[PDB]
Amino acid sequence: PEMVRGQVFDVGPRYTNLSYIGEGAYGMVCSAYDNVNKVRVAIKKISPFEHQTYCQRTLREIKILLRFRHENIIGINDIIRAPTIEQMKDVYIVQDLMETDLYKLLKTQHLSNDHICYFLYQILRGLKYIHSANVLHRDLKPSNLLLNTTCDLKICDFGLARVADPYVATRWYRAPEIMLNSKGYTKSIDIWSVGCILAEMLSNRPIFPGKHYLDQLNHILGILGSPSQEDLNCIINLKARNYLLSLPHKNKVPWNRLFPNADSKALDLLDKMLTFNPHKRIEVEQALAHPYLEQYYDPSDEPIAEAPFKFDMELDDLPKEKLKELIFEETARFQPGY
Ligand SMILES: Nc1ncnc2c1ncn2[C@@H]1O[C@H](COP(=O)(O)OP(N)(=O)O)[C@@H](O)[C@H]1O
Ligand SMILES: *[C@@H]1[C@@H](C(=O)OC(C)(C)C)C(=O)CC[C@@]1(Cc1ccccc1)C(=O)OC
Repeated sequence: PEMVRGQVFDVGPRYTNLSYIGEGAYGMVCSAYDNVNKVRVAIKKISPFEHQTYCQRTLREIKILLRFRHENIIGINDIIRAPTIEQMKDVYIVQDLMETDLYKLLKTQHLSNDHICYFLYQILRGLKYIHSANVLHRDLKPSNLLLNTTCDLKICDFGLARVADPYVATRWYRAPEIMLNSKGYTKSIDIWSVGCILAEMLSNRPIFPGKHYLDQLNHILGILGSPSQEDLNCIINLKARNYLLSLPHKNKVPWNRLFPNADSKALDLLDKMLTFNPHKRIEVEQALAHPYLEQYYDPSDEPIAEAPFKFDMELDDLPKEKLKELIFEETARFQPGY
């Protein structure tokens, strides 16, 4: 079997000429050559079966990405694993090869307004499809937005997704109702994340950083100002509402004071995405029709999912052995003789 940095990478003979790209907590990603289709691919080695949480995320990612088909969402081309469940210790997910992600890009590039608009449109175009399938991504952030060699943006990493029904490292893109531990979240939490990403494209700085939720919440309240009673009522948690009502008053910082050189249309849409009240937060289809994106907006070319999930997976209490069986069955379509 082929080897990369002393690690087994058992994807031959179809996939060869592996090159290390990076690694996460329980896997390694390489580029490779598909000798059968004569194309360059990415291959993610996943080894999740010793931890229930990794199995959860692996199953969700596979189930969702296999059911999605959209230009602005990463696809799965192939999945390699052992022919018997007892021998399956790793799963190799073959994907289109991307060149970078928005996180790395913002480390070195100050984007022009035109390119910010281009990226934002592609994010929202993909998000519209995701939400039409009744799915919340729940982990949108620059590092989960990949770009290929022709500058096409694809949303990736659906391991934290859920079907909509009202332990990550980077929490700077999470909506305030999550920090406040509100009862039921909606599609609006993804819109907030997109607002955070837009702000970071305009300045190359996170807009709401912080060491913890309390700190991050203060950053948010310092920019948006103190919420009104109408807004507070959307926080189901009574303790969170009492807390907020006890804080000193904060005035709203005008967006042009923070982003003095940004397109005023971009700031108007930013305002609608980063509203405290999730019920008043702009929706994906409304964001696409905002004047800031009028150069790109084309509903006839912005497709939706054929059949939404509306099928809460309910994996949170399944033992990792049950989850491994589900992952075995879900990957069986890539096995000869299925
Ligand atoms: N389809 C892909 N093409 C090219 N590079 C890819 C890719 N999917 C992931 N990568 C890269 O491989 C590295 C690890 O990816 P990942 O498995 O998702 O780890 P993580 N902790 O970022 O969530 C990242 O640098 C990521 O950009
Ligand atoms: C492409 C994008 C980019 O980094 O592309 C790769 C191939 C990943 C290096 C950007 O950084 C900005 C947008 C992009 C495509 C583009 C070109 C002209 C007009 C609009 C969009 C680019 O090449 O910017 C210079």
